[PDB]
Amino acid sequence: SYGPLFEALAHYNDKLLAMAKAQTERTAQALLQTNLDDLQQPWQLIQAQMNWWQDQLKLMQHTLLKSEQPIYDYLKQSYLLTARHLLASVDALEGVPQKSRERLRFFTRQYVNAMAPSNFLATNPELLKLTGQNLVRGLALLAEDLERSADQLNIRSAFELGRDLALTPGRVVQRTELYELIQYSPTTETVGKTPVLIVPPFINKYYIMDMRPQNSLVAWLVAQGQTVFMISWRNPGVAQAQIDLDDYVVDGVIAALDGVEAATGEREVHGIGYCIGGTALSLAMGWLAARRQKQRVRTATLFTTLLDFSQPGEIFIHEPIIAALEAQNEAKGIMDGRQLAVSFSLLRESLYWNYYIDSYLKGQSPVAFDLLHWNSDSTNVAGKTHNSLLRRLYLENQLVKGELKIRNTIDLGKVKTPVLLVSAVDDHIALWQGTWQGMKLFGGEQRFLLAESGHIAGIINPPAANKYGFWHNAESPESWLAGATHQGGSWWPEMMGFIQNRDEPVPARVPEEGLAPAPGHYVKVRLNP
Amino acid sequence: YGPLFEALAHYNDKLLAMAKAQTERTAQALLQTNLDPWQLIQAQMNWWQDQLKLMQHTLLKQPIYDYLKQSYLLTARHLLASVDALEGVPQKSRERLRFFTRQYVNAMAPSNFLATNPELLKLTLDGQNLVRGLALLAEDLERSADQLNDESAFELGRDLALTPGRVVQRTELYELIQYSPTTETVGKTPVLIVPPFINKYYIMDMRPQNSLVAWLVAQGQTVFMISWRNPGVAQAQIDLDDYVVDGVIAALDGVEAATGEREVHGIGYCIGGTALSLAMGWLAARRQKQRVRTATLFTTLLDFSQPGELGIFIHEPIIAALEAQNEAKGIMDGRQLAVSFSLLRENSLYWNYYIDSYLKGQSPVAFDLLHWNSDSTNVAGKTHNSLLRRLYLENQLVKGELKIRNTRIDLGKVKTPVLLVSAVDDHIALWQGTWQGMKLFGGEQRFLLAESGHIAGIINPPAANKYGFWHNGAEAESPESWLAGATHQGGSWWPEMMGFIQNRSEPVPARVPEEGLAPAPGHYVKVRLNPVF
Amino acid sequence: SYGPLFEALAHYNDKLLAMAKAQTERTAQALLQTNLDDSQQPWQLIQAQMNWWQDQLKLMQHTLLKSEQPIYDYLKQSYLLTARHLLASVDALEGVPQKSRERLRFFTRQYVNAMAPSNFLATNPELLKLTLEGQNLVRGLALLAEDLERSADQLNIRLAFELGRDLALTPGRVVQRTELYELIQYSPTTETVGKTPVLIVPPFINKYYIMDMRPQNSLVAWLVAQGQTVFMISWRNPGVAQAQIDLDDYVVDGVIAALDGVEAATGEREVHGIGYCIGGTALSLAMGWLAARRQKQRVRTATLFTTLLDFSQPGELGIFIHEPIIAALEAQNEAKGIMDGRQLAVSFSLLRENSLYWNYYIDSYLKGQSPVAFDLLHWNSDSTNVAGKTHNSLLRRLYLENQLVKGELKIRNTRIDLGKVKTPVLLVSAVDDHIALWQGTWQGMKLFGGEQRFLLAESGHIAGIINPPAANKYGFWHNGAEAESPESWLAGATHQGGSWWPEMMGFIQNRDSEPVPARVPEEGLAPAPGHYVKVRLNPVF
Repeated sequence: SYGPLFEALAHYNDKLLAMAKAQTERTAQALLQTNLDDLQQPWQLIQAQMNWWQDQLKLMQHTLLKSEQPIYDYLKQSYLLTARHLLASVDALEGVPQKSRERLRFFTRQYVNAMAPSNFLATNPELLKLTGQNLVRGLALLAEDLERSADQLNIRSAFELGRDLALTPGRVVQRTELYELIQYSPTTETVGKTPVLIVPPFINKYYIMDMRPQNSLVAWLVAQGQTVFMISWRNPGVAQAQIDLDDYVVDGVIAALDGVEAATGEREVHGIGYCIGGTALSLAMGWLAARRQKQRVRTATLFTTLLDFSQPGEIFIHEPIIAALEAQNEAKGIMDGRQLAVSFSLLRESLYWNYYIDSYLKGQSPVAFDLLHWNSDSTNVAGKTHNSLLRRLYLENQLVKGELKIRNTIDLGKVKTPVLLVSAVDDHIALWQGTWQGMKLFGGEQRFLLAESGHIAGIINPPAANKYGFWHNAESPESWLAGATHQGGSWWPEMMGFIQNRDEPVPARVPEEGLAPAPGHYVKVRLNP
Repeated sequence: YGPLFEALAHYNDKLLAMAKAQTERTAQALLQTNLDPWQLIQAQMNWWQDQLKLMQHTLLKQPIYDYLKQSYLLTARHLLASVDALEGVPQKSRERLRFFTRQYVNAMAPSNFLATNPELLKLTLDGQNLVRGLALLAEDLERSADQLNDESAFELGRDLALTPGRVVQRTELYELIQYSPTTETVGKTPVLIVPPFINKYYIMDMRPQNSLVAWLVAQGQTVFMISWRNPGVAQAQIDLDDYVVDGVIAALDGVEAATGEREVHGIGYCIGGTALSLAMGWLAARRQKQRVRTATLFTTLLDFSQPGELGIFIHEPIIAALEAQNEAKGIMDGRQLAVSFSLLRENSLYWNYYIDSYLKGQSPVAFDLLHWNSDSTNVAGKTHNSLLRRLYLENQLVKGELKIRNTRIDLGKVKTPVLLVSAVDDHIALWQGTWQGMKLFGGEQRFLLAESGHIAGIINPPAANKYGFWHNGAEAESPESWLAGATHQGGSWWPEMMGFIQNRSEPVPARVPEEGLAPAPGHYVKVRLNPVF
Repeated sequence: SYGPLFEALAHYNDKLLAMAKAQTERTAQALLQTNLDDSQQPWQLIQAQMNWWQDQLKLMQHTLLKSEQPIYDYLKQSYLLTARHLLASVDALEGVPQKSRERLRFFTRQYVNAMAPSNFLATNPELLKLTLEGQNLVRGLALLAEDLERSADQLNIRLAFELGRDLALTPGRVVQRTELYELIQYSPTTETVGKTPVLIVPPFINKYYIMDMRPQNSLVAWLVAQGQTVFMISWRNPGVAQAQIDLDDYVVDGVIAALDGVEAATGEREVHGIGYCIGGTALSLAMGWLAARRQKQRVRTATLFTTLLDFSQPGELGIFIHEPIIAALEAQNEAKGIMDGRQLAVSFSLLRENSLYWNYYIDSYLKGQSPVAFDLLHWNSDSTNVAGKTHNSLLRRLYLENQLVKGELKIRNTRIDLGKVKTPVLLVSAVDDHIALWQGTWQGMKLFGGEQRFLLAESGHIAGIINPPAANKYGFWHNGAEAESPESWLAGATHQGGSWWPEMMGFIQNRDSEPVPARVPEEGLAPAPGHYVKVRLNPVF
């Protein structure tokens, strides 16, 4: 039962040899084009790791076929394979500079710690067993030691935004206390009449959707003839400690819609939201509909959006813990992203295979390095916003019970905006079943899509990659999946088609000079300078 | 499971106890001072324990991939922890660790040696084609060693083989080393050590704590050591007969010239014991007065009925091809022999001679043993052919057909008391075979079985208190019958050997060696096949 | 005491008169070959120079027998001879196209500067004054070098032979290209060739085509015609990227890699080695390196032309061998990265034959050849860079410290002892050599532990080596016996006229191997001359 594994390794091994052959002719051809007045990872290092995989798999199959001393001998041979990997890895780094060598050790140490379940509190074994008021004190002691472990790693240099990441050309056309509104310059002669507005999450930074040109959702939307706007949430400081979740809905999202009208003259836009930005977009649509204002969101697309919190995945929802954090939130003013970083890990997809090995085989700068930089670029959370999200949504679940009020005002059944929900099969933060149960909350047209990966990989899958797939098409979440068909490739054309199917193109809108260039000033603020 | 975790806890607590003591050592240093990488071992211990826990967890419980993924993470954690432990380590020591680790890894690969190569077994499982398949395997194994072929080596006289002595005689085949005494009085009968000429002798003189030569000197015995020449093309016509007569007998005359004693105590190792046995048979067959009072033979093969894993080579087409190559090339290259078989195959090298050496505050003994094993020596062409055909193939010594310079050899004429010391886990000379050959002698016979492999069981100094041995004074019909009737005794067998020599006269004042020709280690031993600067 | 001078002049004058008759008939036949519908410099120009020589010698002899006013009169009459020479030279170029006028004016100016001792640092009198008694010398050397470089620079900016067409045109293929060299394998001209191929290791100070100039004096073409598979290493002209290359890399990554490349092309692990000025030194270090590591012998025979292994007498280069100069030079090489060949051009001249004008311009012209001196002058001015770390090693480890004789030299942590080399060597040196004094080369011959042969050519650094048998121009001294001193060897040696190339070929052939069918080189990577050699420091379009 190892055939597919040996085949998958042989496929990767053959692709690495082809890349080595390409490097061999490239360096040989380089000898011809030398002037005597001037002057990526080694494929040998990747080969060293591939050799470890196949030899360990061969050793395991060998020991199982042979079936106190048998356990030890396999352990000894496995240790020998570990030694061969270490020696080959060190020797492969002969010509690599020490600076690049230090960078390699950094990302590996970062990745190893991220994959360790004990190093994150939500998946730490001791507190899982605990599942009274004493636990809260123990939990704080665990966090301080876990925070120190991450801090000591950080204390003992990476990608710069605007140059290596988040480099899609655009302009900051509006800046408020809560956000910078980025309008992206077009790459087509004509674009659609209705512009697009993206509401990213305020849990981490927005550039997960604008990483590199090949996998930039924004750049892909621009190439499809669409005026793209992006909300860039502010990294909350002590001054924004008293801001509440409602303010993000009204003073953040609604104000951005008026800003889009001021920049384009359009009172209706196409909405796109992520995990909690989509939730804010959902609350904004219900707020606009409940007050019988003319509809301003033509379509709504929600990526991994939780509206029903009945299935919270991976534990803090118990009332005593929520109160203790709310008090701490008042004391500190904000929920520290460095403190929040040790609670759980947003990145748990195949990261090594599809975003380190495969991206390297495609001649790309390793995408997994970009994801680890993003994951460790944590952002604060407003104290009052954090409490509101904890009590009224995760704990009390006011939106499902119809008790949720936004500035003394929510029934999603009044929303007649067509929605498209995109969830992930391997999602650990937002269980897709919950998104399916939450899909029924809307009163208009509803469509659902399930990506064939985890929280991030299934969403950031550009068509060119053709790496994954998705299921398309009920009484239960399970009933939809059984009747759904698998479709390979990316689902981005399906979302783009959904927007275009409802409906004249306009000349490409060149954004005004605005206040600042594309990346802005809000996103560059780091917690660890 | 249980026993493995218990052994792991033993090493973890011993490392933690030794690490805590080192912490106290530096703390006390702060008080007692005038103006004028244990973490690396812990990194490896964590890998063993973490991989064992995962292995036990998965076995009790796509599933295959998860174990591979989790196993790969442990490898990555091991690399990071190992490299970080080597931050302050000097570059010289770091290179030494990289060098010896690569040696240990390649040595533990069964495919990397012809004698234990499965591919060669497949061919053995063919006629003239067998030679060609063997030649392609041999050239491939030989090529790999060159890529390995680096000044991480120990210099003789400085780190190893530093027992004080003098070279009192130099001939074409050997330098005779006489060691200076460390006692006021010594025994009347001197000691002569005949090491193997397959590898170098300093396995018996490594470091003062485990130096057999140094221990013999401290017991009040004048010790002589034959230092064989690393044979060149000029010595192509040297035969096994020459090693017996011009090597061992000539050394006996050299002992007489240096001490005035016509009888010495003989000690032989892997093939020196065979040469010492043939020398005693030669002197007895020609009715010369006995010149060897006692004989001690370590892992000595006189009956080649059980050749171990070397028996794969014992086939007429293979031997004939080697006889042609040895005659044409002149010598059997030690560089070719280094990939053929490994004299050093202890089942506990990593644990008992690397890990334990760190816990005993010693420089890792495994590094010294690997340096010795890779210090290959050539073999004379005609000598190799004689050893291949007349001993391994034809087995002339058992059948009485062996002739040493036109002198038929019968060991039954030897009336010298012999003591054979073998190793239970030996891969070169199976002890059963050594026991079968012990019956060939006509005088007093004693047998001892060491509780380890070819090297570890022999080089076990009393101070270590590491292993044990089996002794049985009565005679037995079979090796299995002897072991069943033998009694086990812990510790080293070296004190028992000294009693065998000593029980057989008032001691005389310590013999001071003459100034001689050269210092203690000599120059013959330093000749390497792959020179080092 | 002018008999020999007038005899040589009468001989040259009569040969020129005969060639003038040939040119007169040459143009007459051309008139016959006219189609109605549609080089060699004029003999009058050579006659103009010959007239100056004979008249100046006659005037000098006349004034010396007659021996203020006497000094001035000879000066005045000599000036008249100069004016008559100038008028005759210009008039001889009457119909000559402007291009040939430019080519002749260029090489003459090149020749004039080459013969001026002041124009070279090694033979400069002013720089010598500083040598006879620190930083004063360092700066003094820098101002002279910069000034000589400035003078050459203004000359260059105002500005012939294309490689593969006029020079280095022996057919072959580039079978391997690495960072340091292109391996040229030459296509055969014989039915059968020897089993053991030949590998030539040229110096990396200048370019290799001194050994492959024109078919008449091409050593490579002659070796090919004698039934030998010939390989040639073509060193890369070192750039800024190769600043960290050391002498060890040329020895190991250059020569040893070439041996593996020759084996890859032919399947032969043993070749005949041939080395020149510093390639022979690199070839010597390669044999010592292989023997010190007890690798199977890969060089069957070794022939070394003007090779320095003992640097006790560096000749006229000894003026530079001083710690303050070497320390200052090591700083420049580390900072600049490389030793600029244009700077090296003003330091010393590899081409300093006394009889260059007579034997390679006048005599070569009378043989109906394009003047060989023009080809030699293009070669000498085709300077190449030197790697910074490589130059430092050559200055300190070889010229200054002399580590190879003292046994202290290490090549990649490998001590080198040439006594371990058992390869039969043949050293060929030049009696008039100014770069590698033959005495020094003889002292270095004793370093080898195998068979040794020595040959002394009857000319300078270049003329004595590039002497093809067809020319029959010079001679050489041979002595089979071993001698205690260079003078003892020379006293016991026998002189033989002609070229020494057959002796080396006999030396190579006697040590052997039934001949094999001629090895046709694979299509390879590039045509014969390669791309590395065409790289010039002063580019030409």
